[PDB]
Amino acid sequence: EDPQLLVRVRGGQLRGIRLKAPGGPVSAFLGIPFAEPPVGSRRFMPPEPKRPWSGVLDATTFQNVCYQYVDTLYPGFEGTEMWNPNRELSEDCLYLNVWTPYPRPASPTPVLIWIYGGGFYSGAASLDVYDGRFLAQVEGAVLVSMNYRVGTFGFLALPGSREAPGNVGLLDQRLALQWVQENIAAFGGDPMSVTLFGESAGAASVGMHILSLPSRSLFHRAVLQSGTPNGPWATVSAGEARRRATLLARLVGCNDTELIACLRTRPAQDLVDHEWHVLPQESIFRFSFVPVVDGDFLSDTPEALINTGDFQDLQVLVGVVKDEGSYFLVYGVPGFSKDNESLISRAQFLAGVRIGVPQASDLAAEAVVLHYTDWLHPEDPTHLRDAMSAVVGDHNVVCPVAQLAGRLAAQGARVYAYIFEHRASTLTWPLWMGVPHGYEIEFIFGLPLDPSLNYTTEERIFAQRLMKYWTNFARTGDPNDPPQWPPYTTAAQQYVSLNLKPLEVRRGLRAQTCAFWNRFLPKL
Amino acid sequence: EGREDPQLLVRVRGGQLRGIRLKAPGGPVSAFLGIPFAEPPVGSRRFMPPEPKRPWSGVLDATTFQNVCYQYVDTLYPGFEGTEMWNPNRELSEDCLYLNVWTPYPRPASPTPVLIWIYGGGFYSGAASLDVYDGRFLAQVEGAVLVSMNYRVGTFGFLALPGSREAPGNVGLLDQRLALQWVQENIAAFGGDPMSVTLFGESAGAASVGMHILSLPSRSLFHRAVLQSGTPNGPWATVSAGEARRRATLLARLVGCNDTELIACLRTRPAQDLVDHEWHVLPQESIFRFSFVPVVDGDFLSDTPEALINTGDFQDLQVLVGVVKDEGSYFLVYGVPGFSKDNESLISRAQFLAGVRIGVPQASDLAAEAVVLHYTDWLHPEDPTHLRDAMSAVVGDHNVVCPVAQLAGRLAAQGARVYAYIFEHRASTLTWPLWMGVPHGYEIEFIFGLPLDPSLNYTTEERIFAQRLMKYWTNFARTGDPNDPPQWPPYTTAAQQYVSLNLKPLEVRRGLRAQTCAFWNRFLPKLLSA
Ligand SMILES: O/N=C/c1cccc[n+]1CCCCCCC[n+]1ccccc1/C=N/O
Ligand SMILES: O/N=C/c1cccc[n+]1CCCCCCC[n+]1ccccc1/C=N/O
Ligand SMILES: *[C@@H]1O[C@H](CO)[C@@H](O)[C@H](O)[C@H]1NC(C)=O
Repeated sequence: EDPQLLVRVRGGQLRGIRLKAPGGPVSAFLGIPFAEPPVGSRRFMPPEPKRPWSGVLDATTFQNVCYQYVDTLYPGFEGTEMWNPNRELSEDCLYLNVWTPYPRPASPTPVLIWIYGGGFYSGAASLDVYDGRFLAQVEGAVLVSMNYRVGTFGFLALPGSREAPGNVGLLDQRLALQWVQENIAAFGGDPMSVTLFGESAGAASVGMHILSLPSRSLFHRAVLQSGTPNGPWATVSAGEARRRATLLARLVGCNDTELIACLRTRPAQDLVDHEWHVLPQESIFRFSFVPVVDGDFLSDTPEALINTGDFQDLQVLVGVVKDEGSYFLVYGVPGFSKDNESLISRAQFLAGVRIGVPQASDLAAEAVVLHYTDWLHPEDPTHLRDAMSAVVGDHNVVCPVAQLAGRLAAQGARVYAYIFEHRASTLTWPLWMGVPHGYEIEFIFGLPLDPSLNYTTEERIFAQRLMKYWTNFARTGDPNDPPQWPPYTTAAQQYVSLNLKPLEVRRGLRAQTCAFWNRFLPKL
Repeated sequence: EGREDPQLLVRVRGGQLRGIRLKAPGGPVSAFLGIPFAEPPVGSRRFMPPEPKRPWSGVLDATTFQNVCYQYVDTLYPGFEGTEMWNPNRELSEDCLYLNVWTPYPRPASPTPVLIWIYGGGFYSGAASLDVYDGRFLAQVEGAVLVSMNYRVGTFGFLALPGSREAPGNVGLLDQRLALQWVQENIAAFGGDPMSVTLFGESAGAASVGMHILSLPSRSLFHRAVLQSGTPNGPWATVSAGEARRRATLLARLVGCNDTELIACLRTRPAQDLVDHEWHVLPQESIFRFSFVPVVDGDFLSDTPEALINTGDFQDLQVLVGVVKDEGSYFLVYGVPGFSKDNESLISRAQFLAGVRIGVPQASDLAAEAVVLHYTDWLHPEDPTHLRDAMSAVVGDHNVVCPVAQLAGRLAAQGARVYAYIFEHRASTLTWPLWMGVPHGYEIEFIFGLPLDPSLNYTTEERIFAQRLMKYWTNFARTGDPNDPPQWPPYTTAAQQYVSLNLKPLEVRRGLRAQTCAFWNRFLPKLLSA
């Protein structure tokens, strides 16, 4: 009975498992319950704290993945399968994971808390690319990750109602942070130094924690990778959420209270079966159930809140990958597939824009088209394909990120910004997709330190650098090891390219183009 | 005759002429200056089509420039070469319909290609007798026959009550057309070949050339065309029949005046009175528009130029078009607040916004916003040097560069052989400040070869450069191809190739401000609609 693997938290005793990292052992505590299972009458409801338990709770294995749709687009294809659930689905899914140095830190160690993405309809803390062992071993970090409800279970709201308030998926994450304040010290972690990091929808989630006062006392620093609380996809108005919830209720055969009672009687797989039809669409740009501007968790729209916020004592690292848009396209944009080079026509490009910017009027659509057409090669299929990617990535990620960076910096935050440009040698998506979002994650978590995953030796050195930047940032609010990475500011607009070459400092994050999205389009 | 130089006596349809032997650097040329081609459009003929000149008796002396057409005289910088060189250099008069011919000396024995110059000046000014339009060098060095004509400007040339008989519009254009006819009938007397006539002009001159292309009765009078920094399409070169009616009616009121009675009252106004009011007809801080320009009358112009270049068949046409490096800079010193010849004209963002309202007076608030956002440098949105240069680009692109790109594109798509250039050499003798770069009009002295005159103090390289240009233009006049048999490829819609003209050899470039001209030529219009 290894004492390094026995920990007492407020709810009782836990036994973890000693795991192997390339450089030595780590202690892992997997599948720790942090809430009462959100089932039966608790579906759609805020999470309640986990009741205390007797004896020694087995925390040696990942718990169930929160009930969700599973992507079937390319059955057996690595590129897709790696994001799919790797444990059983279940509404009973509120568990977090902790990795620590073995033996557990002498003194309080900075804590990083990961929050996965997945568009608010999918994701899981148990995916291999979120494995915390490398950060724990090589950098001595205490790493935490939590499951949170997605889809209808997490974000279906009847705003103003008592039994389906909206944002419960974000309350899930908040309860895991609270759990960290209360228990992490028992693992050798410092509750006084907590850094949130997340990607895509996890990044937006981190954002929403920044913008929601009750979360602010639970972390000190934040990293948003390829996602933001602002922008087209991450939030929905109270009105529009009510509409979607009602449409979905109707789609499954169902006064708020009665409606919600009827939904609660539905088998999980029924809700998922109809999730997507609430917003008929050709691709995956919008999802029906995402966080709602409830005037509670989010007192106002993220736009309103970031423009007027005071961010004096906040440090933030944010960044994008080289090809934010490419991933989206293979999911229902005609002309695009993983299996050919996706050289598209002009006509296809125009229709692509109606899909990627679903909210756009005819005029707005044309402005986009005319901006992104290369007038020297108006009909070159290669240009059109790359442009389609750019439109979609700029509108959804790159410009929302540039705008967040700018507002935080203008309003007191210390901000660092990056563009990630290395394409994993092991990517199974085609070359034309470049560096799609999500494929920086495995480097940050240090997977290339595992020789059995067959990354190049430079890729290993690269991963070591990133783990340093991220953990330096968690330690100190500054990614530089104690050329330099300069703070992003509104004046100079400096960010850095992360790739195999040494840090390069650049200025202006798609500045002209983001002025188009952030200043002009709105007026239009 | 008897004792006079036998090479200077020539007969044209209207009578006998005595020209003058002039010295050019490489030897003598024959000049015939001030030949009347119309009845003086004075008195009851004001605002009317030109009538062909009635034959005279005796030997008309053709040894000096004739009157300059009545016009506003620029008084922005008294004494300043940079403004003065454009100012009238002969007496102002309504009696001003004369043309000029330069020919080799002795006159060529076989028929020689004819170049006809049409000056610019916003349709409110200009004269064929300015020094920078001196035909002597082209005649002496290239053996060309060069012809230039005065045409009516301002109200005299363009005041229109569309539909009236007494003031139908476009008579200034009709003056040019009459001179083209006079060349068809008479140029052979000078050794010129009426079967080889290339029109060339700059600014309003170019827009003029473009309108002769667009107007069928002019098309039989010439074979090839050069448009320097101007086009029949674009925001300044034409007005609608309704708008022209409105302006003439307003001008009539400003001076104290049924169309017949109105025009009769105008005809009693002293020329200087019309001139003193023409600019009030359209209140503006700066010279981007003029009140009296070619009108779309459904006659001379059967539709808008925009429509005609979209629907036109131009298979037979060879055309040379281009722009100078800084088309906008000139405009700014004429009343955009913040801008001056005497300082570096660093401006604020607010001055830039305000400049954009003035430079694009037709823009809604949204359109103006789009323009500002497009031309803003988002890395340094507040930098006064970039803002100054962006004000110049906005006004240059909207008024000349983009109308020219659109012109080259339409013509090329529709059968024409097009050659395109951007001229980037700033004369060493220029008296405008450096910040203005190469303002429009400052390629002209090189095309006309002034730097071969050693007394003008151009550098040796400028002299070699001017020869290059004279060769390009006259090869084009001769053969439809500026190349001498590095190459100047035609401009096409696939490749969009054009050349830089400067002291270095030809360099081929692709796309004439392509992104930005997509903004002005495709997007802005639609923003107009909403
Ligand atoms: O809840 N309904 C889900 C559903 C059902 C039937 C058809 C389509 N959907 C949407 C999403 C499909 C899977 C899309 C997931 C794409 N993806 C997977 C992994 C990593 C990234 C991404 C997309 N990045 O843009
Ligand atoms: O006919 N009305 C004339 C007038 C009267 C009172 C105030 C202003 N105006 C307009 C024009 C002033 C002179 C502008 C001439 C500028 N300019 C001269 C020579 C060569 C080029 C240019 C301008 N190029 O853009
Ligand atoms: C330059 O001259 C103009 C006209 O006098 C003036 O309005 C402007 O403020 C001056 N600009 C600079 C940069 O000195």
